[PDB]
Amino acid sequence: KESAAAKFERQHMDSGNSPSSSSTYCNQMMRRRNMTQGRCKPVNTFVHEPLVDVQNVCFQEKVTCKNGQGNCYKSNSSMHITDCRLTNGSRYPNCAYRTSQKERHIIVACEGSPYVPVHFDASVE
Amino acid sequence: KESAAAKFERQHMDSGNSPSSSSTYCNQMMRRRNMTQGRCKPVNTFVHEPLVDVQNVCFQEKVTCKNGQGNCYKSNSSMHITDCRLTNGSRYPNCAYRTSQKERHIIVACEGSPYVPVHFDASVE
Repeated sequence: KESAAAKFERQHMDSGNSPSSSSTYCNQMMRRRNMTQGRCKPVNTFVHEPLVDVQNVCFQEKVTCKNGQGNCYKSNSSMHITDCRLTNGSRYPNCAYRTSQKERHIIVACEGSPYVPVHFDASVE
Repeated sequence: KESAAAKFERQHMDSGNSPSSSSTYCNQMMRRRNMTQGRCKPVNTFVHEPLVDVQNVCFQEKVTCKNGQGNCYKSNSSMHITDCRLTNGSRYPNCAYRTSQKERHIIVACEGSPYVPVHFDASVE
């Protein structure tokens, strides 16, 4: 006989585990996008939104870049993103990464003609 | 020779894929947690926070339940959760699910002594 509380834990609790925690998404993508050729890139963010929506950010709210230099813009809305963080140290070659999918407003630096994104400055919060 | 615009796309863009969309998390957990016996439970949500944090919700904001009846409470903070939803066409016994990780405030119905969660009412979108 399963208690009401017990059923809740079976059906809804999975503390400490998540689709991100066991995902090899960052391992595969950091390698696929050539960020593991010379050295294991320390940190990186992937944006899961249509390209035109990210490009449109260049014409949204103008904010100061993190280091104060350049022209940065913040997205009108939160976007789907994934943070990739090299884990356990070194070992370049083996580039091991912690995958963290989330939703955050992003800030990118834009430049050129057309005025497009050239640098991912940061995710907000 | 790679333009900065192209480098931004290579390093930060991944419009059609993500840790969640390529995750078998729900396919495995829905089965492992007994929600694919007899029929494929259509929708389910897993919470990845420590049990005590979810249990503590029973002492947070008292709200009217959204989908059921009883005594519901909404978490003061957002929590890491995962929505599992049957893909269209999935057919018993092999239940196929779309995995979707995110952060949302949750609403649970509580009862008993100790006063603990017995139902997952909804996530606040």
